[PDB]
Amino acid sequence: MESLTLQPIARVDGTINLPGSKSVSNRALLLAALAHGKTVLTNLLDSDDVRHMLNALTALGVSYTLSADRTRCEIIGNGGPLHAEGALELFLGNAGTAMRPLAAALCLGSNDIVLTGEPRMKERPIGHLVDALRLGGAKITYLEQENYPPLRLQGGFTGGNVDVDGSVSSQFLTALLMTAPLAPEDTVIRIKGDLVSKPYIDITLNLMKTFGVEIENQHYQQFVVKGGQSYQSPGTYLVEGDASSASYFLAAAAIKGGTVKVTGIGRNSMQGDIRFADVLEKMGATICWGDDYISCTRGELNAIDMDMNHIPDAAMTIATAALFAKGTTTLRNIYNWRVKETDRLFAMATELRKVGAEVEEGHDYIRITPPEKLNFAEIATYNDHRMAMCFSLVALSDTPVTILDPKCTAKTFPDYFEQLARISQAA
Ligand SMILES: C[C@](O[C@@H]1CC(C(=O)O)=C[C@@H](OP(=O)(O)O)[C@H]1O)(C(=O)O)P(=O)(O)O
Repeated sequence: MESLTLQPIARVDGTINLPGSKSVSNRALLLAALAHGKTVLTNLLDSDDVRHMLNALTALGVSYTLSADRTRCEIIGNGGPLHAEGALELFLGNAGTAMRPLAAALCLGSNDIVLTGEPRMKERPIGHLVDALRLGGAKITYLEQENYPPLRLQGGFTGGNVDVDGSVSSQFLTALLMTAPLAPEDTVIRIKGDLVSKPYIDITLNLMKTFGVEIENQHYQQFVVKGGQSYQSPGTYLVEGDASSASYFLAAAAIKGGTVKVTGIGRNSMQGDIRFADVLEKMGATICWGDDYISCTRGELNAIDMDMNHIPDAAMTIATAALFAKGTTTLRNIYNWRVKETDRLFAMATELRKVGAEVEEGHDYIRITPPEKLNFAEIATYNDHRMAMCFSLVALSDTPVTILDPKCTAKTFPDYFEQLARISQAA
């Protein structure tokens, strides 16, 4: 087992040029592949999630070229639905933002392809999306456990009246939204009940409009999509820096700054995780908003009790930042923490307790009572990039912390530790 030990960081201060948004990157890649024309993505994220998406596009016959730092990508649009026959296997590694969207997109036409990935991918639910796709005409077969990948897609999604459960993941709706415009018939996507991670739907809609497609959003309860559309290359597209990745650095400043400025995202960003800054502000930190930056300056840190359903990922960062806040922090309505890279509620509670916190792992919430002082712990990361990044913040104290499998950050942020070190100051 590989590990990285972070020595206590006395102060953080500096500027970080954010890696590209993983959410935006994979949506842009898929739309670029389906679109007509050449799309040039800039500030594209170079991480495992994107590499796996790129690998899948290659397997699907899409042509593209990458710059040296793999942040600039020129994609030759397919000019319509990707075609894949022969019941071949499409390996998506561990990119859920590839698996979900492609599961839907490859249901267009008369394909026959099997989607799978690393063993862990088979543990992320996709049943709600399959249910919706089938209502739209798609022929889908679970090759292993019902409601999970691998899936054998045999086309048939034509559109029509489609219900979709949006209570476990916004990604199923996202996948349906990107695929539907290309279906031959108009589609009416009806959300069964609650819709979690709503901000991600806005990212999806934003990307779709950029690629030439708009739909009718009826208060996020139903989405009317006209079929027979085509995605069009927007020419050059700038990928916003990753707001989720930015949370770690902004939190670092709220805890041990100094002022940390992240560039690549600003007040105009489409990502819901920029709202993470509001939480730090509510906790006592100072936030500065720029056109292409967000900065956080140390103030004080006070515990908060909030519904974090709008920023599920960035919320994990608040969970460890809570170790440094005064009082008990409660993060509510984060049930789907349980169905991601690992069960994050279980994982976060387990590791937080290891560094000294008293933690109540609620079914869909977490209450964190910080200790008077943190203690050393060899943090288990559960093959989850965010566990590694969240716990790196434990080093912003008097105790060092050992992070197991530090390379797991590569899913979305390969250079995480060097970047953290960049803003880590001894004086
Ligand atoms: C889970 C994860 O990131 C997810 C990416 C995502 C998207 O549409 O881009 C929506 C969210 O999922 P949900 O809350 O709607 O299910 C994020 O949590 C991803 O791609 O795995 P990450 O947190 O591991 O980066």
